Amino acid sequence: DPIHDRTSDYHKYLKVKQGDSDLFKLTVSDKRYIWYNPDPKERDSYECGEIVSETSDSFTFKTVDGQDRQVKKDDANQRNPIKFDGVEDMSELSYLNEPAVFHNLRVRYNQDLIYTYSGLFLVAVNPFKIIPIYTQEMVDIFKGRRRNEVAPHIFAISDVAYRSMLDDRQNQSLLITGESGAGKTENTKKVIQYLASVAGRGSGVLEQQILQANPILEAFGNAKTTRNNNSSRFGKFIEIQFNSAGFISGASIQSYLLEKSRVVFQSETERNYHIFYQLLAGATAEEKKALHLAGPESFNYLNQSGCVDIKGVSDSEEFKITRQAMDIVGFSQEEQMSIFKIIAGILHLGNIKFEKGAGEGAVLKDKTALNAASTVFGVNPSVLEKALMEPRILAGRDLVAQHLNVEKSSSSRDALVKALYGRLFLWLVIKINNVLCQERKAYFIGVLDISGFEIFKVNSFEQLCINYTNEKLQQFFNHHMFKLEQEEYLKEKINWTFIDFGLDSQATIDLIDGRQPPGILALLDEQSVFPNATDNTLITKLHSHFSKKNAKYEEPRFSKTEFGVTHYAGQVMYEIQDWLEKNKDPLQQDLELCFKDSSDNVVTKLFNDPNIASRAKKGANFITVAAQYKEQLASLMATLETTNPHFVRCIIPNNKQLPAKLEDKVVLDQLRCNGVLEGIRITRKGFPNRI
Ligand SMILES: Oc1c(Cl)c(Cl)c(Cl)c2c1[nH]c1c(Cl)cc(Cl)cc12
Ligand SMILES: [Mg+2]
Repeated sequence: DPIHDRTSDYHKYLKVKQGDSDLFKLTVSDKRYIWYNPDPKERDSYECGEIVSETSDSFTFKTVDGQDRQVKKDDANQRNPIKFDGVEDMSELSYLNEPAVFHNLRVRYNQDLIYTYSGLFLVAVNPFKIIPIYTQEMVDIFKGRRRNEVAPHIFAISDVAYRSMLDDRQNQSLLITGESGAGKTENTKKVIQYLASVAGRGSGVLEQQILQANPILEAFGNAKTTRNNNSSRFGKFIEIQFNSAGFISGASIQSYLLEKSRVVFQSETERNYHIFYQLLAGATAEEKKALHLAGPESFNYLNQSGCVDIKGVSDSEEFKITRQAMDIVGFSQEEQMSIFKIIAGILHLGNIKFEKGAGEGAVLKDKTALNAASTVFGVNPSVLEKALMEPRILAGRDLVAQHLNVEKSSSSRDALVKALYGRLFLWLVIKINNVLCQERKAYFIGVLDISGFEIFKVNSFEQLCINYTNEKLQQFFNHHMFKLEQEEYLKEKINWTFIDFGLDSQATIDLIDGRQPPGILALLDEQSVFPNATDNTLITKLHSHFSKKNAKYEEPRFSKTEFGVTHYAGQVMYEIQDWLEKNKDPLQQDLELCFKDSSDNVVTKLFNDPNIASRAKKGANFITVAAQYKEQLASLMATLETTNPHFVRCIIPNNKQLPAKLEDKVVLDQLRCNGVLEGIRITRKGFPNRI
């Protein structure tokens, strides 16, 4: 039994190292300790001091340097006895304060223990190194075991959730939270790996097909940002489906919010979608030739950033994992060849240079780029040319050929690009989903893997939607841990005095999504379908509704184009440039008409299927991105309320993507805004189990 043997892989990599006889003299000490601040400017930096004496209401302690401080017993962060260092579940701690909790994570982390229970939920501190705790060997260890008999792990939270689907005849969910780069996606993978092995078998084909559905998606929707080298630029809900017996019947992936703008623009040091790089690096010299390929350096979509690679990942190498993934999934070779044609053409569309012509409208002098794109897409180059610079609209009912300038022609090209890619994404997913939903499920476990909370020097509409989602997820923790918990108690009259935990990101949610009084998104919406509206008339309007009126909003004194929202995880400054176009998300109809006549079997499904090419009207208008997303979100929150939720809080150790560097400042922020200590306080003080 490997749980009980001190030499095993399980004991070596998931359990606290046996302390020696020196650490024993110290564990049995009668001395008592306190966590204090050496500089009261820096609240998150802690040193340890011995309590030397005590009055009625206060302790005196030794600082490290020399002196002796006095503070009130009520403002004292006491150090737990050292028998607690490395405890597996922090609800067991005698003292529940900030440095006390951080310290325990510090102890565990220093010997590579990334998982800690914080009562009912799991905490996962990111290692930024490979640690051998996800082998089949390790999966088997966790098969069936109750939570308090095995070490903390993601596999375990996964087992308990599974036991709970079978023992309550009720649907389950794993909500993995975290700012960008904190480890969400990695732990998501692990939930699926574990679920797959434990409840799998036709042969064992479905199982391999679900696992191999994530490298595809990752190639097309992950990219290098300044925060994460493998950042998910789309959100993911995965229902792993189970039969009446409790074996794997299927899986369905729902995606949210592809950052389509990445395809045509990256910030310094960042990358476009991995796929672009994988194609250019990993293709045969024959495949490069029929696609008119070159290196990344000769494409506008791939050479603006200064960076074409990521340290320790070979793009040549990832192209194989990806191709192998579309194989196992049952994408035909006609289908892949088209997929890389769509990807190849986007790059070419990117190389079209537009210049000023005789008058105010645009001409295209060199048609190398245009012709290449038309060639790989299966479309008439002269129809594309005209649809790009001279698209036709209605003026009243009259048909008017417009002649677009350099700025507007470029945007339209970009708009065509973003729609090609976005529709391509939607199609990969519906295809994957079709191979995998093969059975009417009796039960599911749902894994939520969102784009995590992010801030950049320049934060835009995408960031707002990313951060709004991260905010709703946080309130969803708040509702389950604190609001639902206590409204029971008080209803079962079993004698509870109400606690205000002081965690409520409601006023932030409402500022963004409220409809009456109107929130940011509704003011955006109203502005998008008002015809004299500009980015200037939009921010004035936002300032007008919220400056000095909502305690969650700021009009900055320093800029006339940014607004601040104070999120649970910090204040974010949003740039308004381009919001109206990002919300309307317009595409010229002549462009749509150019691509419906594609000789390509895939491109034609992106443009002719109502599934993928349609837009739901709203009276005299199309649905905005904000209203479409606010709704898909609400639709998911409704799916979650109907489940028993399990939470995993992923924690980023630092902001430099480094191993063995736990930055206290960075980790405590996250502990506060996540409500980690409030979650532990609710479990000590209260009564979870109720029959
Ligand atoms: O990526 C996109 C997605 Cl992912 C979706 Cl759902 C739609 Cl409706 C569109 C899109 N891109 C579009 C363009 Cl360029 C035009 C229209 Cl009318 C709809 C879309
Ligand atoms: Mg992710």
